[PDB]
Amino acid sequence: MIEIKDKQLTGLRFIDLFAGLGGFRLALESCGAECVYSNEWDKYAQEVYEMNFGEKPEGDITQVNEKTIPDHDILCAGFPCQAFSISGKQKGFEDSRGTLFFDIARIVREKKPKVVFMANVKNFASHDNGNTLEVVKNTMNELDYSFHAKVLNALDYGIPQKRERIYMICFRNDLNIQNFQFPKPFELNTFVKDLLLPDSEVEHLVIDRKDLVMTNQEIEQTTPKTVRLGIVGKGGQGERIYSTRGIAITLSAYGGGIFAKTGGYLVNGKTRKLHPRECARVMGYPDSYKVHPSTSQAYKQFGNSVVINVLQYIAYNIGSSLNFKPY
DNA sequence: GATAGCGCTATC
DNA sequence: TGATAGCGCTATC
Ligand SMILES: Nc1ncnc2c1ncn2[C@@H]1O[C@H](CSCC[C@H](N)C(=O)O)[C@@H](O)[C@H]1O
Repeated sequence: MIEIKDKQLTGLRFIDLFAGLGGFRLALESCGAECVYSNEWDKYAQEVYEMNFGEKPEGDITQVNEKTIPDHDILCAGFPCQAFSISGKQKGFEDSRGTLFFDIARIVREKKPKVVFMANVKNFASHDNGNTLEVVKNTMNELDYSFHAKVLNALDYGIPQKRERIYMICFRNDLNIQNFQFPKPFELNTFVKDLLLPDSEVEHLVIDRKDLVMTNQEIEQTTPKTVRLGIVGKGGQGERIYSTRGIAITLSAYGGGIFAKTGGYLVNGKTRKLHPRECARVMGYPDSYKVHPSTSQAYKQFGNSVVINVLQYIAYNIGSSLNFKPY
């Protein structure tokens, strides 16, 4: 994550729904905002959350009375995406884990925050011929909020990861906000290898399969893109080796393959998956962040989390707009 | 809970 | 296309 000297969000209080690791909290807190409520039902995520913020999020949101939610200016939510990802069986709202957005809708209806900050996967914008995004636009417009939506790639904001996500920002109409903009991308000067840990600490992650087929030459010069070098087995998800000289592929939460949830990388002549901490760095988390003791769970948590840096630039721009109030 | 083969989708 | 990539799915122990 980045350091922020002008706390555009000072004095403002927010809600951390579908918290997970608390990526949103880190981002809004670095801008001066105050977290007044957090919600996350996964036992393990809850443990990491406490392990890093002292508190334990509330259980199943679908069964929490919105009236209960503390007043807040900004509502943060990176709701479930298994139901909309390019990787899943796109059952959208028909999927049990696909209706959570409507829970946000009722939270908003009751609490009417000044801003609604949401995030989901890219395939979300086009899912079901775009009808899914439309339901969210109209549902938000019908609650009387503007709807600013856009897809950004982390590689465009200082983090070497091809993670492309859609960010939805909603302001309450009454407060006429018309200068809000998404962060302009800027050159990527950081690559996978710049974030790796010393070999002595990742020896155990080294994999060595006889079906390893290097199909491409290691790259000398760095690029702001993922560059496949080889493959293992059939080369499906988690069976592809990439260059640490390029950027990292999208981390996943339920992903499989020998290099499950992180992908394979070629480091000093060896083939291995990323270390939970390297994942953290890939997601923009400060090394001071305590990861969960269970690696499988840690990989999962970082897998469906958010890139703090990106979240920061948006959060900063949310404050810039909220603060511009001339006479 | 942890591990890992997959198998289909979207993009251009 | 043909090649690449995905907050995934789920069977097994
Ligand atoms: N009904 C429900 N109540 C609370 N959390 C839920 C939920 N259904 C799904 N979730 C949680 O939704 C989260 C989606 S992942 C969101 C990650 C988050 N922005 C971060 O930075 O970590 C998961 O952690 C999942 O456990």
